[PDB]
Amino acid sequence: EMVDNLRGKSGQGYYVEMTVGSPPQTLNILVDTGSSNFAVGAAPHPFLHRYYQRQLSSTYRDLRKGVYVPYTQGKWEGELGTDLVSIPHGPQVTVRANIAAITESDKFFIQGSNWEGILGLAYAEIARPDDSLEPFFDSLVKQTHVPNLFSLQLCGSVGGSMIIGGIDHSLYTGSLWYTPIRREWYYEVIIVRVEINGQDLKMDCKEYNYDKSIVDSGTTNLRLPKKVFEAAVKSIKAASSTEKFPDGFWLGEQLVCWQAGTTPWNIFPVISLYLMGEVTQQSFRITILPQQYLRPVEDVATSQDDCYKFAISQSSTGTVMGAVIMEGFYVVFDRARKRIGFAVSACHVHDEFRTAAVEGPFVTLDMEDCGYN
Ligand SMILES: CCNc1cc(C(=O)N[C@@H](Cc2ccccc2)[C@H](O)CN[C@H]2CCCc3ccccc32)cc(N2CCCCS2(=O)=O)c1
Ligand SMILES: CCNc1cc(C(=O)N[C@@H](Cc2ccccc2)[C@H](O)CN[C@H]2CCCc3ccccc32)cc(N2CCCCS2(=O)=O)c1
Repeated sequence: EMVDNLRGKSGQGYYVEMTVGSPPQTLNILVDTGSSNFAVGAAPHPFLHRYYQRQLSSTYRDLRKGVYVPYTQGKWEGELGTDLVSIPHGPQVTVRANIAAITESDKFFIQGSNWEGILGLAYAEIARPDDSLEPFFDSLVKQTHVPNLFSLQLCGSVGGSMIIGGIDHSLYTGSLWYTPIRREWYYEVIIVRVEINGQDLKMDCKEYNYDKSIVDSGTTNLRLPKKVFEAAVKSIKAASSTEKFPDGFWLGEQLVCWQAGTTPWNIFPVISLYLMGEVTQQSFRITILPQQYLRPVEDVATSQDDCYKFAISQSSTGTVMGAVIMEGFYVVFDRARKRIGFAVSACHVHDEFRTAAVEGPFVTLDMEDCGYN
């Protein structure tokens, strides 16, 4: 009954239904493995259809402390408190958890997204104001008998599943491959190799993880360090050279459009990210199709065409494997064993020539550690 409990709109995140307070107030909550605060709109805002009303909850407790959280995109401030929380289409339990009541925000809420709050699923180490503010999933595990693991199946209006406490085999095919969580703050992992169109980018592998690499359902794009981004774009340009696009496209400042139904998928390369394995100098790869990294932009005005935004962009805060990367994979956040699993999802991307894949093992003769720090 947990399958298909996620909804979303492209580029705007995936959300799950939750209740806060007693009697229960229903809100849609964006699932974010790239942060660690649970926060809900708690005052009127132009883009909020509804919000948490603390005065109506008999079980609300004010912690008498403010909190400020900035993201790559957007920021908010609010008041800390605790209340009862449940997940109607998740585990049938109720927990008392920390909740930030958002009272002011800037470029955070998105017009028409259908969500009113955010569930930070990463570790206490990056919670604000500090790591003494226990994250929701930690509270869930402590207070209920739920196993310390969740999995995400994000599918390319969109949908998907969040499975809490276990792995649902009906949601993937083939083998699950695991990469170590290097440090429990973000879900930090290590990329050891990048290929585009089957060709190694041939960088010192530390470059791929400058200054960290993370798996982040709350960020849309694959975000890459400048040096890696520049090399990736050059390689994608070369592979797709039968067509020439404006510089603005590669920078995410312009859409590219084709007459409806004629998108030339085949001229765009597959991208392989090799992730550190559980054994010394072994790795596996996840392979991404252009259907993932060219993100569709829905707009009735443009609808004689299909139009896309380039969903790979540059970062100065490390590599972010965002939603377009996670799409079509079943991703297991195995907190209990400090590892992340990847398998091909039941909604995996494929056409008649190519398919997304998770493959291994691969061996490297180089003994260098690819972690940047
Ligand atoms: C879904 C909305 N789209 C985007 C969202 C974000 C983004 O910052 N995601 C937040 C969650 C969040 C924030 C605001 C609204 C919804 C969710 C996440 O939490 C970051 N994790 C961590 C990532 C590392 C840095 C960081 C710093 C501080 C907190 C968290 C993080 C980055 C994007 N991109 C930037 C803009 C251009 C496209 S992009 O490249 O996809 C696009
Ligand atoms: C019958 C087609 N079969 C496949 C084709 C490709 C693929 O992208 N081929 C690259 C070279 C390349 C890339 C990566 C690794 C080695 C070589 C070439 O650049 C084709 N360009 C185009 C040339 C014109 C015709 C064409 C037709 C169809 C696709 C691409 C092209 C990948 C496939 N698998 C690789 C392993 C992972 C799953 S997969 O991605 O499905 C299966």
